[PDB]
Amino acid sequence: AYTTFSQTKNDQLKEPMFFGQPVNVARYDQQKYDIFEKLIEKQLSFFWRPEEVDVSRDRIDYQALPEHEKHIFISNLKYQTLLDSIQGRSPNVALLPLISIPELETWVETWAFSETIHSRSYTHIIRNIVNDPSVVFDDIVTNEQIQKRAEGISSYYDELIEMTSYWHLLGEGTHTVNGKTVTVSLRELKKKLYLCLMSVNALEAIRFYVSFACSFAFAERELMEGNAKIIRLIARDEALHLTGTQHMLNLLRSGADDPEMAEIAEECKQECYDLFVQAAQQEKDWADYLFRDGSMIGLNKDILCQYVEYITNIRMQAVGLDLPFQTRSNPIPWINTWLVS
Amino acid sequence: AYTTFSQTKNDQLKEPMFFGQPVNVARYDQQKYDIFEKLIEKQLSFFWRPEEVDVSRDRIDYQALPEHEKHIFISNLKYQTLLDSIQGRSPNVALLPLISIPELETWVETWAFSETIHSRSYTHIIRNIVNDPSVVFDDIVTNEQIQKRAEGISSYYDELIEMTSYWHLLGEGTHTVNGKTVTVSLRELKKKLYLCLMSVNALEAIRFYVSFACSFAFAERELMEGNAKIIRLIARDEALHLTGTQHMLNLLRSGADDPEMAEIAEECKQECYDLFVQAAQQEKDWADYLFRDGSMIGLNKDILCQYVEYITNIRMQAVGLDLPFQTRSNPIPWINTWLV
Ligand SMILES: [Hg+2]
Ligand SMILES: [Hg+2]
Ligand SMILES: [Hg+2]
Ligand SMILES: [Hg+2]
Ligand SMILES: [Hg+2]
Ligand SMILES: [Hg+2]
Ligand SMILES: [Hg+2]
Ligand SMILES: [Hg+2]
Ligand SMILES: [Hg+2]
Ligand SMILES: [Hg+2]
Ligand SMILES: [Hg+2]
Ligand SMILES: [Hg+2]
Ligand SMILES: [Hg+2]
Ligand SMILES: [Mn+2]
Ligand SMILES: [Mn+2]
Ligand SMILES: [Mn+2]
Ligand SMILES: [Mn+2]
Repeated sequence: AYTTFSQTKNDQLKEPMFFGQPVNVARYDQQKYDIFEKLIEKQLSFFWRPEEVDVSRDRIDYQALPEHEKHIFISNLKYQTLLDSIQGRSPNVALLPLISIPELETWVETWAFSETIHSRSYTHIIRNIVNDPSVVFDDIVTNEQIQKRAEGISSYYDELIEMTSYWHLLGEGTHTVNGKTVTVSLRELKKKLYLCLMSVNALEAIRFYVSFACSFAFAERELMEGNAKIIRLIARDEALHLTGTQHMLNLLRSGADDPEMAEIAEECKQECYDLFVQAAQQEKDWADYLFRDGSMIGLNKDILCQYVEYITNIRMQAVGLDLPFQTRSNPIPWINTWLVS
Repeated sequence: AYTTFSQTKNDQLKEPMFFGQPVNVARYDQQKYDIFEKLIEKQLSFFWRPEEVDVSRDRIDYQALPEHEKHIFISNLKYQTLLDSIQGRSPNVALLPLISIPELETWVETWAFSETIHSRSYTHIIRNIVNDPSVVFDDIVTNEQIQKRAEGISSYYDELIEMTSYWHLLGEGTHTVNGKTVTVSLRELKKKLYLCLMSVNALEAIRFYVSFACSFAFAERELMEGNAKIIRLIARDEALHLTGTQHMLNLLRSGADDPEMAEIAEECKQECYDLFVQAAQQEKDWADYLFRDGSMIGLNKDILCQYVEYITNIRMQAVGLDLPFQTRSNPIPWINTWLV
């Protein structure tokens, strides 16, 4: 029931962000929510090319690293690579079929495109630091600890996509498919979208930021500086991406965009809270493992657990959730040097 | 049965372009087909921002045009806006879910993104040459002649998306859905994808080029030069887009990718031919509306018809199809100045 060009003339300023009439004309002279047009403009202004960053000294730095620090560095880079592989395709496959205002549709396609640049930059780094990149890329898919740390991200997107297909094909109701009852509920689909957007917010606003702490701890020691320059550009984009999901989530919960969505958000406040705490716990578990063969220099599992708690509290407060952790000031203020946002 | 991160460690150099295992890791150190990596690199090198193009003199030029020339200019621009609105979202909703090699997945997302830039450029032109952009944008949706010229584009993509959802949800076989028998055939889905790609090839290689000729006819008169700079940048991107679809199609026909696709391309060759003939006739039919209020020196229905036949023959030959039209030299050689 989805269409690439809805033939009904509609007022795009009055449609909800999601589940309304599919967007027909792509226009940018007006918007329901100007934050999305501002984000498109900023992201276009930040366009960068990975190939332009010099990573020629990173190979020697990496080879000089102690084995446990090589492990920390490459494990962290593999996780960044996994997250951006998912983020280049997923916002497009999962959200585009559900968006009903043009500025949000183009923001999603712009956001997803920017993630493909991030994926291209990891290839540029990897190719310049190991003789055979396949060694690194082939360990991402079945790497035990990576799977563990990112567990559940692909499932939230996959479940939302499956439910969306059933809704577009069959519509609301109680259906049968090959002898089994299949219930399609718009309310349940709205809940799946909300929890998925909350997960994306945790992904870009907490999972990536923990990864930036690792990358920039090397930059502080003047090591892996090509990687550092790339991660700096990636973090500048991720700040926009987190800004977009925070606004989506706050507009949905306030009730100003879709009243039903506001009721749904309040109804799963406890679920949302526990999923954020679970994301935090997975990052802690990763840090504990990664810093087992030996803590790095300027970073260790305890400093990293503290940073995870610090940033989780900030991000949860930004979308109206209670704080799960003791409040403290930033345990690694030096990181602000690198987060030019 | 679609997944955003397939858990099987697979050799991406051995998957088919479409219908294999969904791509898991996005890597660019190797490619089954380097042409798509080259296309990503070239499109990225062409990155441009519409708003930076100076269109301040176009408002003066546009208001100075006789009424019928305003009609020709704006009718063409509304069609370009329709096509790019569809092309910004459609490759991502219709093709992305079926791609199984990383270089083609990223090419498709890069290509779709580049179309959103084209749409943004039309907003930049429109808001700067007319007082109420809404009248222009709303007319795109409701305009009977515009929709007539584009008929079949959205429908093809929509049918492909529907069939794809049934395949991902139910898998191959004959099913019972709410008491109706629903057949999901992967071979039929491959045919739908294949013909959708041929239709996209016609869209970027013919329909957009006829629109470029209309735009540039004003630039030849030394008017609407801001629009001309933008259309020049857009045409440079479209050349890459049609290169992409010609290569997808010709690789599928070669038998070097999925062998079933090579069988399909041969078996469905009359349908390929027919959809090009139909698109050409739609572009010709549009002339009656375009020139309803009068034509222009060097731009009228006859000239448009000749150009449609000329470019259609060129594009059909490029993907191995017989030529429907009498061969002719280019009726508007002045367009080469603008296309580079
Ligand atoms: Hg999501
Ligand atoms: Hg999600
Ligand atoms: Hg880390
Ligand atoms: Hg580190
Ligand atoms: Hg929730
Ligand atoms: Hg919530
Ligand atoms: Hg949550
Ligand atoms: Hg912690
Ligand atoms: Hg297509
Ligand atoms: Hg198509
Ligand atoms: Hg023309
Ligand atoms: Hg064919
Ligand atoms: Hg003709
Ligand atoms: Mn990213
Ligand atoms: Mn991101
Ligand atoms: Mn275009
Ligand atoms: Mn195009």
